[PDB]
Amino acid sequence: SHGQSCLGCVVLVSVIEQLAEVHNSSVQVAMERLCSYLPEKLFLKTACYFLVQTFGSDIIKLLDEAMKADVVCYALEFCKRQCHLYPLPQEAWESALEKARQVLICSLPFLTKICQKIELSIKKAVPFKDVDSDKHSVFPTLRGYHWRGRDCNDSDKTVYPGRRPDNWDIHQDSNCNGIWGIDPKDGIPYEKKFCEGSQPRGIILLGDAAGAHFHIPPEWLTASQMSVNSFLNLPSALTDELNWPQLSGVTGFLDSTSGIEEKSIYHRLRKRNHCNHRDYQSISKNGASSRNLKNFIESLSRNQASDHPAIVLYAMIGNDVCNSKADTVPEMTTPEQMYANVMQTLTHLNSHLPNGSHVILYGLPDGTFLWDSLHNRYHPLGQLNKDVTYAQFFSFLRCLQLNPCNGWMSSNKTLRTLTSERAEQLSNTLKKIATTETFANFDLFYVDFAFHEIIEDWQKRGGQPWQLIEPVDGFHPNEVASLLQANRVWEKIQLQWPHVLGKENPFNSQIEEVFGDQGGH
Ligand SMILES: CCCCCCCCCCCCCC(=O)OC[C@H](CO)OC(=O)CCCCCCCCCCCCC
Ligand SMILES: *[C@@H]1O[C@H](CO)[C@@H](O)[C@H](O)[C@H]1NC(C)=O
Ligand SMILES: *[C@@H]1O[C@H](CO)[C@@H](O)[C@H](O)[C@H]1NC(C)=O
Ligand SMILES: [Ca+2]
Ligand SMILES: [Ca+2]
Ligand SMILES: [Ca+2]
Repeated sequence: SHGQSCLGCVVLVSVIEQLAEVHNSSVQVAMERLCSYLPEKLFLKTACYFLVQTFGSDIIKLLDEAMKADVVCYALEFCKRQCHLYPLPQEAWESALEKARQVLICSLPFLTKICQKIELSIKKAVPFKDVDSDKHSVFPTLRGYHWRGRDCNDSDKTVYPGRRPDNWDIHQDSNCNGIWGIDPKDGIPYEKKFCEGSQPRGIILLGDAAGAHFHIPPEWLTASQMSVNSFLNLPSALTDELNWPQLSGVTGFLDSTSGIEEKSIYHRLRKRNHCNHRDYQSISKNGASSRNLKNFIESLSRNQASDHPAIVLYAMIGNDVCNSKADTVPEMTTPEQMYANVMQTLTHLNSHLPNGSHVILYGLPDGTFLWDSLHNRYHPLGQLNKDVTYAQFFSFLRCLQLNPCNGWMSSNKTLRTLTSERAEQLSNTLKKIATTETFANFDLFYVDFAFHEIIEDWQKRGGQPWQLIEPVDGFHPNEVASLLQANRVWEKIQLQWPHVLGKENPFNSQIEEVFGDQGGH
């Protein structure tokens, strides 16, 4: 727990220092300026002012002595001994620390219960706001409709996206796809006329942080461009666990910020058959791996008897080789364990998916890409003064036991190579499972990651490989990379296994004519 506290202190004190530098101001003014940028929502501004009240005068004192954020946070004891973010020799650290010494909430009784209620729903990966308990929400975050189709009736547990339509939806839109009622000419229900025989299916992601599109905007950490507008998305991002599933390559339903034209798998499936409107679920968690998926897979919502079938993407693309343990190789999953873990998941899916479903296993990428692309580039926190490379950033995180992938985010080339060998072996295990293992309620397919193909296509497009990686964590594929990978999966399945995606619905135009945007998302 010291790790996060240390990292959080070092980030905050770094922004304060750089805001002072950028604006040529006192530290007092820089702290007031940061608080002025933060929204009131989620008590962020008030928390900022509380911190300034509590620690402001000590921060002023130490930053005035020209100590950097890492030293300050040890001195204030947010960090406990020594992890260097900024380049400074050991001798200079011992100097500064002796001089520093020389120079120098859910316990609220009315919050405890709601805090536990929120921690629980997050741990179970189910929406906190869900009156009828069908796991679909009217609220966007806290596992709400950013993560799955919005509930059109939160007072009816039999109304939710992906349901087979009750009574062809004559009187209610029971599956939230915006199609319901009867044609006045022939009295035929629109959902019957427009969706019967079209074989609707949902998209379900079983994913990790990359699949849920973990993303810390570098705008939150770069003083030179910071403003009130930088942090408007901070409350919702925090209550989404710093994930942005609504923009992900598999389950995204908002229009891309990036400016590439590639669309999510959900968007493509909705476009192929508009009856699939709102039928997405991101069953994804930061840190998810083949080993621990069983701890939250029960949050998936698909009633075997009453729901349309689904396409399920199994996308554990790294945490079976990526971990934060100093001796990192012993915690990497073995091929034999991977086989046992995946078979357990598939056996579980078989008894919880409607017949006619499809499961796609994703291979693991080769992540040596991370070090090679980034190690000599400057991290957002090092860009002002050109003093924190990604190598220094990775080393700092490793010292804090917070590096999310010690095997690849490492200056040790032999270890980077070993990690890639293991990832390939695990991908080959997934491949073999898809080729040889059969289940009653779904068929099973393998698609490799093949980031070399994505990097090549990106290079043809005029891009550089470093532009495919989240700038703040230096680890996850960013929104562009995620959409490029989803496009590759879509095309490959379209070419080899077109039945997985179904046919285009010939009534799509008539659906749009009668129902417009089908209620939106
Ligand atoms: C581009 C494709 C080819 C190369 C890709 C390389 C392999 C990618 C594997 C991603 C697999 C997802 C693993 C995961 O869930 O992540 C898990 C970890 C934790 O277990 O996620 C994290 O928590 C990352 C945290 C890193 C810390 C960064 C600190 C940023 C400063 C904090 C400021 C925030 C203030 C609100
Ligand atoms: C939602 O379902 C309930 C039935 O439990 C019904 O009373 C209510 O009218 C429904 N809402 C809409 C908009 O149909
Ligand atoms: C680099 O990684 C390999 C593989 O784990 C290990 O044997 C070696 O000791 C590491 N080198 C250093 C300098 O730590
Ligand atoms: Ca409902
Ligand atoms: Ca609900
Ligand atoms: Ca409907």
